[PDB]
Amino acid sequence: DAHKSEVAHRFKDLGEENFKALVLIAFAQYLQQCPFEDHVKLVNEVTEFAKTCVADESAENCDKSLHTLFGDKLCTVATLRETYGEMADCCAKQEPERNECFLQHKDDNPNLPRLVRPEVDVMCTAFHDNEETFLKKYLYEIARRHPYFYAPELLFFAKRYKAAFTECCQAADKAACLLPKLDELRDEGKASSAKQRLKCASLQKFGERAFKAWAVARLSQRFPKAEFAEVSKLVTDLTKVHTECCHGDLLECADDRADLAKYICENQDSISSKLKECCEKPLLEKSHCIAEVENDEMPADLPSLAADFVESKDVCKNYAEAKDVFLGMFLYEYARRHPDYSVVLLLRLAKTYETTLEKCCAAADPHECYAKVFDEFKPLVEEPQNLIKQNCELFEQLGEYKFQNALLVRYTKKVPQVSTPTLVEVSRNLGKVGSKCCKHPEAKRMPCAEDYLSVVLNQLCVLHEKTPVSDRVTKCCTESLVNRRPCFSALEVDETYVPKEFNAETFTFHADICTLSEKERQIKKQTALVELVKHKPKATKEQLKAVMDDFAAFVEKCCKADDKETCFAEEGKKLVAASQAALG
Ligand SMILES: c1ccc(CN(Cc2ccccn2)Cc2cccc(-c3ccccn3)n2)nc1
Ligand SMILES: CCCCCCCCCCCCCCCC(=O)O
Ligand SMILES: CCCCCCCCCCCCCCCC(=O)O
Ligand SMILES: CCCCCCCCCCCCCCCC(=O)O
Ligand SMILES: CCCCCCCCCCCCCCCC(=O)O
Ligand SMILES: CCCCCCCCCCCCCCCC(=O)O
Ligand SMILES: CCCCCCCCCCCCCCCC(=O)O
Ligand SMILES: CCCCCCCCCCCCCCCC(=O)O
Ligand SMILES: [Cl-]
Ligand SMILES: [Cl-]
Ligand SMILES: [Cl-]
Ligand SMILES: [Cl-]
Ligand SMILES: [Cl-]
Ligand SMILES: [Cl-]
Ligand SMILES: [Cl-]
Ligand SMILES: [Cl-]
Ligand SMILES: [Cl-]
Ligand SMILES: [Cl-]
Ligand SMILES: [Cl-]
Ligand SMILES: [Cl-]
Ligand SMILES: [Cl-]
Ligand SMILES: [Cl-]
Ligand SMILES: [Cl-]
Ligand SMILES: [Cl-]
Ligand SMILES: [Fe+3]
Ligand SMILES: [Fe+3]
Ligand SMILES: [Fe+3]
Ligand SMILES: [Fe+3]
Ligand SMILES: [Fe+3]
Repeated sequence: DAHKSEVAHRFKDLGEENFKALVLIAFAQYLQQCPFEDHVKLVNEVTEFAKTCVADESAENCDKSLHTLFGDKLCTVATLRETYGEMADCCAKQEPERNECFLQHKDDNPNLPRLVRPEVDVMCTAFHDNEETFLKKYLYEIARRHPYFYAPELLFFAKRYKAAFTECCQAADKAACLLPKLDELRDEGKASSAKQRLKCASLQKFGERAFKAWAVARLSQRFPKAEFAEVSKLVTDLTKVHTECCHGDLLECADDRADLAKYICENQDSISSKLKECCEKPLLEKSHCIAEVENDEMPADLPSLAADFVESKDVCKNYAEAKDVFLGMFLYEYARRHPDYSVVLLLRLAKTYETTLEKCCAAADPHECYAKVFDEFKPLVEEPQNLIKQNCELFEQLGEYKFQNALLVRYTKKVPQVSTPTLVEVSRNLGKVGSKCCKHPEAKRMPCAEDYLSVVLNQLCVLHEKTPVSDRVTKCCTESLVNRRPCFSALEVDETYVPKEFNAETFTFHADICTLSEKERQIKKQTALVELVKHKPKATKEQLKAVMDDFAAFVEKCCKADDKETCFAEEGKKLVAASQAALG
């Protein structure tokens, strides 16, 4: 029906190197606790066998589906019963139940130590002696910690990491080049892991119609020179894709992804003209590239949306004829015109239209009833543009670090009850969001913000369901996609909070504060700022500036000083004592 040998088709399709790396990521995600060692033979054997099928597709065993091959290898591991336990009982089953059985014993978050990043001298020296082992061991370590991370995407990050190593490992200050590049693409790797978990939960926590409206909006921004009927074809295929990808089967998700890229690339002309570099790329990178394509230009003279949606007499019956399709046509016309909008803003608008149409298409004079609906959109539009305008001018006046401290005070007062490391991690993340996004002009600021906020805001919510501390954070995390952010933006100062018991040790500073990296230094300052607010919640902004002003003096005096360890302990007891009286 399909190819005679699946393994051969994919070996020639991918190439040996991509095949080897991808086979290893798959077994790494399924047998996370086995030594690096075991996987390298497993991949070698899988790769020896695949080559025999490239030579002869009618050779031994080459006609079994890759799924069969995959489980067959998993069950040859002899430690499977002792190390994986009930995961070995899946071998008692036959296909297709066996694969579906291995599928649900993938361990979302297993118990592995956090990888400690060795020094730049020792990384570069290791990358030289054995490039292969260095890069593949780290692929194994990351895949065993991220079992649901799409394998092709993990391979793309590994190739970027390799690029950093090949370039920065032959420089004068290797660390000056390597470290920012590993921080950038580790935060990127953490941000992409979060997008993947968010979308899958979004699928089911808000509904398919909410999801389907999301993708209608997004696809209309990306492809404005395309018909609503092409867009809604693509929305439907994409929902199939995401549904089997979130389910977890790598092969099933990758086939579905490739077929969609092949379709998109055949029907380029009716879709978008920004699409020729991705379609000349190999099968593996095709959908990767199409996923990240720039928005096509909007058709030049587009009419006002008020004809089809306000002034036409037929709106109320075209709507009631097929309510959702009409709302999706509203959504597509509004979106193709506004790639400067966040998707969720466009969903607020379509939902506001919708709420106005059920009210107004019951009236006698509906056109009279809804002639101010388009007026209604504009404060919805104004709200996020303005808190962006406001927060990017703050960032511009304070620089990243001082802006992050502004946010620390803001969110500690809003939600005092949160752990102080978490307050620091999130206010540090938001400041990086402002650094990334405020470098766009206004026309691209709102998509940027939603792109990064939605992962920060979801990582915050998965953390909260685990260790709950605030009902007002539970509220916002359980609301509709469209109300998630405006809920957070509406959190006010907890005026029911009781100040924290003052603890002396938490505001004393030893001699290490000088000998620390620029990062760690800031972290310990920010940790104390939080605990200062947690103890002085009704401190004013000016009082706080005095307390942090005198503190900053206190470090610069007892760090240029010939005796460090004793100016800190004495000029600090005075600071703690002066601060307690300045506040209160
Ligand atoms: C890792 C992380 C993020 C991305 C997203 N990519 C979109 C893109 C646009 C055109 C062609 C391929 N990828 C942007 C980008 C930046 C740097 C490298 C690559 C890349 C290189 C090879 C394969 C896949 N990606 N990609 N890719 C890999
Ligand atoms: C702590 C950083 C260690 C150095 C990086 C190792 C370079 C090769 C790694 C291959 C796969 C990398 C995928 C990382 C994604 C993530 O950070 O979640
Ligand atoms: C024992 C064999 C198991 C491994 C089988 C090889 C499968 C390689 C991974 C398939 C994805 C390749 C195409 C990517 C699809 C896409 O996202 O465009
Ligand atoms: C990783 C995105 C899905 C897989 C790629 C299949 C073909 C490209 C799809 C382009 C859609 C661009 C918008 C982002 C996807 C979304 O709406 O969630
Ligand atoms: C066939 C495409 C579907 C189009 C549906 C358009 C509906 C517009 C209303 C916006 C809904 C987004 C918010 C979801 C709220 C919810 O379902 O709880
Ligand atoms: C400008 C980004 C960094 C700012 C850090 C804290 C303030 C975040 C609020 C700004 C963006 C809000 C709009 C997001 C998308 C939407 O809800 O439509
Ligand atoms: C478990 C973690 C709890 C963290 C909750 C504290 C709130 C931190 C800030 C998140 C809201 C940011 C989005 C809107 C920005 C704004 O208007 O301030
Ligand atoms: C009740 C008061 C207790 C004593 C408080 C002592 C001072 C704590 C200061 C911690 C905030 C650090 C501010 C960093 C700003 C900067 O780097 O200039
Ligand atoms: Cl093919
Ligand atoms: Cl060399
Ligand atoms: Cl050499
Ligand atoms: Cl990092
Ligand atoms: Cl996650
Ligand atoms: Cl999403
Ligand atoms: Cl699989
Ligand atoms: Cl490229
Ligand atoms: Cl009229
Ligand atoms: Cl219609
Ligand atoms: Cl407009
Ligand atoms: Cl625009
Ligand atoms: Cl009118
Ligand atoms: Cl917490
Ligand atoms: Cl602006
Ligand atoms: Cl977070
Ligand atoms: Fe060499
Ligand atoms: Fe890429
Ligand atoms: Fe009129
Ligand atoms: Fe959001
Ligand atoms: Fe001490």
